[PDB]
Amino acid sequence: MLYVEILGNLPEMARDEVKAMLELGGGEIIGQDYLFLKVDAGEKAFPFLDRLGLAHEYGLLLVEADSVEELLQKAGEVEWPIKGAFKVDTETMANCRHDVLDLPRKLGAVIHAQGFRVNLSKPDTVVRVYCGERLYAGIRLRYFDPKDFEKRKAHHRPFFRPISLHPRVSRALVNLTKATREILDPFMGAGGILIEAGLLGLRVYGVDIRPEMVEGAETNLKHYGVRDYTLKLGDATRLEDLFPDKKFEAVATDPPYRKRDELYRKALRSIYNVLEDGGRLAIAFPTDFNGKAEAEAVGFRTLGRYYQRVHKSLERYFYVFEK
Repeated sequence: MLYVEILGNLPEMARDEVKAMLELGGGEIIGQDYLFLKVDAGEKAFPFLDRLGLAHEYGLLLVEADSVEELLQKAGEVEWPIKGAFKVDTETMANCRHDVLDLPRKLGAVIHAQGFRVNLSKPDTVVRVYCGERLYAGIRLRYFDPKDFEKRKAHHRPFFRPISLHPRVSRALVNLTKATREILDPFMGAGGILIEAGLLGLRVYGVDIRPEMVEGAETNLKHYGVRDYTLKLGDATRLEDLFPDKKFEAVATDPPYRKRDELYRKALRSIYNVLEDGGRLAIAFPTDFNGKAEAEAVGFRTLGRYYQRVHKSLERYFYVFEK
């Protein structure tokens, strides 16, 4: 069994991101306790879980219990796969129903008895306990450092434009398409979404109507070590003209905020036409555009819609559509 802890800011989007990666990884979510996800999946899912943008960490789930007593009892029957020295780190979620003070000491005693040593300052293995409705214990396999994403914000790129989504959200949009080979962004701008896609090891395609953006996105893509890119100056409403005999696995994009609605409608039509059957489109639109209705008109099925306020006079939805 595995566990994933998701971020709470966009929690439905985050859970759906995990679902998407687990589908690629042959698993599924079995339970949810506040922002802790109980996951039925194996090592096959690891390379996909490694892609996540809206998760704090994931790991092995070794014990679940309904009391500290039961947690410690069951932990004794587990053969803990500890590497090097360890420590126990408890996560008290907002709905924690259990007295977990000194739990790191107690559980560490149980694990210490199996032949392993505690190092509080520098652990090699971090044993985790989550406390919500129930208690869960296991081993952390990957921590997603917020710092890594903050360092990729727009102002840290060689080509600076203050237009991007948060890198975590850009990454989540790519993942929600379940792309495993490639992705196209037809409104690439400074390249925020294509940067995440490229860091995930995908082949990327980008379009922008502005030569400076086409140049600028390339500078940023090179900066982050993305090499398999194809960037074109052009019209996102004419993708079939742009990429004649190409059907794309997936599309992810943050369009600019022609009349606006006209651009959006024509872009949806054009994206639909160049998408593979079964292909997905992850896309943001301001809330006053009827994105669901307009995408469904061109043939899309709606898989997700997630609300977000941008600032005091702008709200948007993130969408996931399927062809």
